[PDB]
Amino acid sequence: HWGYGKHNGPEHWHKDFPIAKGERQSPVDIDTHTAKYDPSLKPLSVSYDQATSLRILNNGHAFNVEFDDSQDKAVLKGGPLDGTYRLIQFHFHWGSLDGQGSEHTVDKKKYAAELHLVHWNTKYGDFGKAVQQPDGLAVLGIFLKVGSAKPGLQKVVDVLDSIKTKGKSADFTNFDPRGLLPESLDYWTYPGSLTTPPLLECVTWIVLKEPISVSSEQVLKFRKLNFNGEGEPEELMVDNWRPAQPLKNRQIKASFK
Ligand SMILES: CCCCCCc1ccc(S(N)(=O)=O)cc1
Ligand code: NA
Ligand code: NA
Ligand SMILES: [Zn+2]
Repeated sequence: HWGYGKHNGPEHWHKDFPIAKGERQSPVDIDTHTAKYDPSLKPLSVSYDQATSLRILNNGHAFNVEFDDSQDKAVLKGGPLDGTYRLIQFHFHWGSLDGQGSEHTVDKKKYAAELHLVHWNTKYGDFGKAVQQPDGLAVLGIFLKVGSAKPGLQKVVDVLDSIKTKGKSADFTNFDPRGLLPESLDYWTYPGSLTTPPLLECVTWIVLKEPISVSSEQVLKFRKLNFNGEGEPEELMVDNWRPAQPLKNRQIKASFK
């Protein structure tokens, strides 16, 4: 099956997922000079006060922090979006070294990691129906740079020892995702896709301009996770990012002047 190694990584995905060569694939390089400020874009409305985290799972590709998406608790609205998108999970992509790891790039700059908060459009009723639509998902992307520690990330870091290998999960209740945001909600937006198989073209991407800082020790602990299952040869979970894809017939819009 698919992965991020030389024999199953991004250059191979198109064989089982031909949409990998589609017209609105993600991630992309954000050329800051040619992104055009759109004064009609609204401020992002991030309403996470009632978020109910449930569990953290090593899925063999990253770790997902999962939320209760049965009801309208944590939602994303505004910005480029029409209607209401419910938070279902977040996860990260990161590198083996601080100089790589993000999926989106900014003027070709790679960040050490990238956080994806995944939301589905409530008009479609369930996540599974949302991923059959071109406006089914909204992913809020946040870059991570290495510097000072992010206090709101430490609870995530300190559970990773308990989900080292593929298929392991742990309770992860009462986690507040507001602690992962930067100060500013200024963003770029464009239409794209999931960045892993099945690579479905359902995503309104909202990528925040301002990175969050995390410490070297925090990202080092991400890199101690394993892609493999328990009892299998150890393969460190690093470099679980897809490179930038062709922009094709798309424009990236900026929320800020
Ligand atoms: C038919 C089931 C599809 C599950 C898709 C799960 C998924 C969610 C978000 C992302 S990402 N990295 O674009 O945020 C990738 C994959
Ligand atoms: Na442009
Ligand atoms: Na419920
Ligand atoms: Zn992702």
